[PDB]
Amino acid sequence: FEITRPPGVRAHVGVIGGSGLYDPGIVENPVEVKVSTPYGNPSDFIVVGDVAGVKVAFLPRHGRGHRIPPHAINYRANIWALKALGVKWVISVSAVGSLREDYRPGDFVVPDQFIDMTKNRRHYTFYDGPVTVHVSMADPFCEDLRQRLIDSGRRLGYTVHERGTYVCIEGPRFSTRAESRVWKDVFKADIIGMTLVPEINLACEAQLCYATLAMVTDYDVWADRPVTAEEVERVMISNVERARRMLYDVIPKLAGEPELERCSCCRALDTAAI
Amino acid sequence: FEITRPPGVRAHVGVIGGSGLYDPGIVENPVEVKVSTPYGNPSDFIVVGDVAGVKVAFLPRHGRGHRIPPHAINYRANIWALKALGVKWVISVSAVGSLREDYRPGDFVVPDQFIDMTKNRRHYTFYDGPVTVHVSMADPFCEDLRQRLIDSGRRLGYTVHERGTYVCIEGPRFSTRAESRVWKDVFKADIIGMTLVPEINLACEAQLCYATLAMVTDYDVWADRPVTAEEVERVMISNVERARRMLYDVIPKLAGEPELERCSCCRALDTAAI
Amino acid sequence: FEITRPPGVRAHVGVIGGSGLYDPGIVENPVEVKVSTPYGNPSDFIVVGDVAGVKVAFLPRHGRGHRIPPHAINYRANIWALKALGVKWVISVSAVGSLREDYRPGDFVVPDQFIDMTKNRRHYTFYDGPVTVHVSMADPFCEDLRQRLIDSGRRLGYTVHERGTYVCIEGPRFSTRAESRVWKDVFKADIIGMTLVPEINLACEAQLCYATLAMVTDYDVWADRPVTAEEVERVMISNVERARRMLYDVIPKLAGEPELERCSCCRALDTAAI
Ligand SMILES: CSC[C@H]1O[C@@H](n2cnc3c(N)ncnc32)[C@H](O)[C@@H]1O
Ligand SMILES: CSC[C@H]1O[C@@H](n2cnc3c(N)ncnc32)[C@H](O)[C@@H]1O
Ligand SMILES: CSC[C@H]1O[C@@H](n2cnc3c(N)ncnc32)[C@H](O)[C@@H]1O
Repeated sequence: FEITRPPGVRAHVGVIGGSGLYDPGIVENPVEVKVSTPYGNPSDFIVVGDVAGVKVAFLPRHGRGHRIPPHAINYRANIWALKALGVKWVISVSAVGSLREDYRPGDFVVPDQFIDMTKNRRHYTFYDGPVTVHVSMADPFCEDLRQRLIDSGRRLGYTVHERGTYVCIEGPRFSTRAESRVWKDVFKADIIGMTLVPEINLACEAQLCYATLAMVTDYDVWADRPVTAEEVERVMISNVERARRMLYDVIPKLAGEPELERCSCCRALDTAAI
Repeated sequence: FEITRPPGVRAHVGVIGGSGLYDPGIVENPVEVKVSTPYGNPSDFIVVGDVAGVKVAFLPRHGRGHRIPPHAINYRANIWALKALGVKWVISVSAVGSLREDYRPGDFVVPDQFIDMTKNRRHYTFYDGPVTVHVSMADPFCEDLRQRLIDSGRRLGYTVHERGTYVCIEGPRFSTRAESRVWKDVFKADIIGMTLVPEINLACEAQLCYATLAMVTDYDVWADRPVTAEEVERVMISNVERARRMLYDVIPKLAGEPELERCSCCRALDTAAI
Repeated sequence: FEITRPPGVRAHVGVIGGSGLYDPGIVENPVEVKVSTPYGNPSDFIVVGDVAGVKVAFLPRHGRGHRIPPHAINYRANIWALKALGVKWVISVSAVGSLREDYRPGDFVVPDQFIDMTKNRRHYTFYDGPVTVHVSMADPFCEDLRQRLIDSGRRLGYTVHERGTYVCIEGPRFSTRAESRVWKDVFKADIIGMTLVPEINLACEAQLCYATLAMVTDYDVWADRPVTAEEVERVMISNVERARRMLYDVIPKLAGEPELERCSCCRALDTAAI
């Protein structure tokens, strides 16, 4: 079934850019690639090129120009396409709100947990039968990659919070005050966004080593002015150079393979399929 | 694209009637209007007429005869149609359950917050791309209208609770005891219903001044007999005259425009669109 | 509309088998039956036969061979088909995780409450209009049947926990640690599974006496190794003989009708329809 145009393209690391991150810059020797999927179009062309001898595939989850809101993303096509290229590692870069004073706008967070409060994403899996698949996601992120992101941040002198629970909401509207109080005071979540689920579910089912590098862009409803879309975008674009510096530091060190014992999803299917 | 039959019809105030409220009574000079929408049919004909020189559009959200349950309402068509008529203010009248002893059957509530626990409403926005829109809904109701409803209630001698958090559930079944304990004791919500979301989301995106006048019809699972549909309908029909008296008091005072500084959604799109 | 092949088949008790329970064994005089529904195919053929003079209909909710995951089950077709055969009682057998130390793998639980945390089941009711139906589900299980299951377990010498709140999650992935902490410590649920909703909703709307016999197969994320699909299936298959012994004990005593005063859904429609 699988066809790419141009043919024969492969990559080792995938980067899924979120808010503010619509192009890479600069993969060398870039090529725009069309990757067939059983689910139709990924968000945009995938750009494949080289970073210090490592082949990287970049996909803007919202499309170039931020054309696709969180609820309308073809998550299945995006992850299928990256898997079809041969990627082993996936770095997601995302904008998040903070539910705690000490996670400040401009700080990075490398989450370790999530809570799914989405509702309208239509498909939360690749496996609709006849092989029933129930992956374990107790520890949903790839720890090998998490630790490499934290190390890079520290080496560059950036603040990187080493843990966090991400509450994923449906959107596109932001939370009410009453909702935000539930997330913060009842669920004791740390950060909030709209795009993690079902991206992470699908990455795990695909046996990828996936981790999120989140940038705090706002304090949700808790600052004297509530979050707006314009604020999020401005803070992300202001800080995108720091995100790029982290990526160009991390990627050369991903030439090898994830360590199985620090990659919860890397053999996910072995015990998950009935 | 926009066509009405008859042509040329406009209105200033919209009223969305809930349980028990299927006709107005009596807009003068009433006309039934068909309003084209990109989403198909609204719940029913919209009835447009005059109340003390203010043009009012009435829409029964469940259709005449209560034909459309909460999960099957074409929320996008309903709000598009009201916007297309030129309305600035939208009064929703709704039946709710109470999660607290002091919010008693027969009392009105003018909520200020909500928590969305729906799942199956299919579209929670008008904006699916390519313009991505994330409206702020920290304070989701229009405060100008809330205060006018409270003032009218007080002037008429009715009990009107001046705040409340509405938990919106999916339905159509009512809550289990275990669910109701979560709403009451964990989320600390005050009232419960099925129709607020995504109606309110869409109204905000449409830059309307929307507020809910809720009538408590029951105590959910917490009275010696649990809520039934027959009970809700009976209590609403018993009290509909009081709701009508409030409307005929409020509407003449809506001849002007919402105050921007007391209308959180009136310029929602200015900072929400990417 | 209603056609069966072969024609004329009727049954009194339905059994909906979950994980590990794909065939009965041994209804005498078994026949595989096709039952037309307005919703298309049930999960598999329904097998009808006799158990000590009581006519029983068995339906594997996942299909033979566990071909259909929880989110892909045609719940409406399954319950319509059982109702069309004339069943009055429905015993569901299900695998669940435990959120409490004392509900141990191998123990049975007869839940009394549930919390619905699903999102993607598409239809949560039979009633989409023009008759609006809102069933009361404060006490969602049929108490007559619950008590008969508990009595059978005790008579056979098995551990059967006499109450429990079932949290139904969407899946197919298992919960994260952060999610499981919400279920356990915030919602104070006892057991967790994926298939109860909307099966139970539909059974109640169909005026069936429905109860769940759950078998604890795992402790979710809380044991030194998190739950896997292979573990659940193995524990269920190891214990399926005990589930069969309970069924063959209970079924002969269901020759009569549910007691109305101990069957919350048996006249559900009387007060639910508008
Ligand atoms: C560009 S504005 C929209 C983006 O903001 C992200 N995000 C940032 N702050 C928040 C917040 N407070 N709540 C929800 N999502 C947020 C979401 O993942 C979404 O794609
Ligand atoms: C006419 S019965 C159905 C209506 O009852 C309203 N409602 C009243 N009481 C409750 C309650 N306790 N829980 C949920 N919705 C309720 C819902 O919004 C729905 O449209
Ligand atoms: C055969 S593995 C999948 C089945 O496990 C059941 N189940 C058992 N343990 C759990 C658990 N911890 N969480 C969710 N569902 C579970 C679900 O209802 C599902 O159909």
